[PDB]
Amino acid sequence: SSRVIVHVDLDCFYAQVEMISNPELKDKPLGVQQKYLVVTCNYEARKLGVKKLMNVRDAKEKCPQLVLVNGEDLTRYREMSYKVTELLEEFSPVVERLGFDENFVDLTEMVEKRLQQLQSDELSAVTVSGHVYNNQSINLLDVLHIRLLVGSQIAAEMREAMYNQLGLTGCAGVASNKLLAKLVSGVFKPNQQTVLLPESCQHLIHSLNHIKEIPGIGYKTAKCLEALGINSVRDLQTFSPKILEKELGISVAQRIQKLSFGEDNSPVILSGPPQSFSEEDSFKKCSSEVEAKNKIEELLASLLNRVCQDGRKPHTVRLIIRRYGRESRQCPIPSHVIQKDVMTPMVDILMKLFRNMVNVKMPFHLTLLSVCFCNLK
DNA sequence: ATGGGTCCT
DNA sequence: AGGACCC
Ligand SMILES: Cc1cn([C@H]2C[C@H](O)[C@@H](COP(=O)(O)OP(=O)(O)OP(=O)(O)O)O2)c(=O)[nH]c1=O
Ligand SMILES: [Mg+2]
Ligand SMILES: [Mg+2]
Repeated sequence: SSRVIVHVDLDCFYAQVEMISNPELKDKPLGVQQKYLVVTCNYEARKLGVKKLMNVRDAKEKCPQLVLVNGEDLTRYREMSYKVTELLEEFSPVVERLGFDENFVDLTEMVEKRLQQLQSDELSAVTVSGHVYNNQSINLLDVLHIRLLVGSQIAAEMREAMYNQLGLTGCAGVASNKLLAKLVSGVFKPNQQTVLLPESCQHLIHSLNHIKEIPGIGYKTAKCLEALGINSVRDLQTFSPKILEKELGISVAQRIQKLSFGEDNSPVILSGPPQSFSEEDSFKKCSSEVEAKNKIEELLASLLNRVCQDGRKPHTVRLIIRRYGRESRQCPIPSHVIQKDVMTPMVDILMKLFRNMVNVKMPFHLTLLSVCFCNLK
């Protein structure tokens, strides 16, 4: 009801992982490269004009000193990612992952247990750790301010444990819901944290300049909104609910308009172990079924290596292509395959899936291949 | 875009 | 299967 949520966001995650592995890159401008893309870079490269998801040409022209490491193989980032979520689950077991480098934790039971243990004089007494959003004055007689401040202390303990046990730096935002925790975690970067008091909530949401900056409003929704003349957070706040419902549907319209007021009642959900494992490769051109099979075989072998080490097994396989969005075909994995030479029965499954989507007697042009193990039991 | 993930329809 | 969203 009245919650205290923390959002944890690792600093330049892949680059942090690469710098830890090779402390020779730690003092140097660093970009993590995938194909032609600099997906992320350290804060030294960001100074020199390098931005995330920048073209490798644009980056090294903007920064000739820029060291590049290849981050196509996600193995090590994925491993570090789970170490961070496991560490946070020791604080409170209900930790929600968002991608590889973000976690939400509902701190509210932890805050209340800590509060129960303090005396009268000990409230006097309670102090923030890190920044207060908008430099708002704390009122220690306001129980909501008190609970949020205890939230900030837990957030700092979390960041200190991540640093002490894992070597990782990150930001945290503490607020009354997920939306606001996530929006506030980014106010001071890198390696800082911020707490949002209730009175400054409107200030945070109106500080955004693009409607797409709201988590939950993506590329297609934003473009839709733009067509409707909705550009600021206030435009969306004040736009006719009826016209919005008609344009985007009851569900999207009501959720995002709620989000435009800073309102978000979604619970922090326990992510637990993953729902799926997948491996992807992208390329300029694939036009031969023989090469496609070879491609699919490599993706398989990596997937089987992961299958596997978590211990539990997938009950369905999916193959995703991109021609020239995506197309896919899935089917169950036979139970005699599941109990785990698996490779040779597995590839024929995938090629049958391939040939259903791709008429191989007719010239084709693929730019992506992806195998997914899902429906784990 | 890359190389992943999520849940809903 | 596809389509939104998130990183
Ligand atoms: C958005 C995005 C992220 N990523 C990866 C690279 C990032 O290191 C990791 C976390 O993403 P982000 O948190 O968005 O970025 P970051 O941790 O690199 O930098 P920041 O300090 O601003 O938080 O996810 C992709 O590979 N492709 C993408 O499109
Ligand atoms: Mg970020
Ligand atoms: Mg990050």
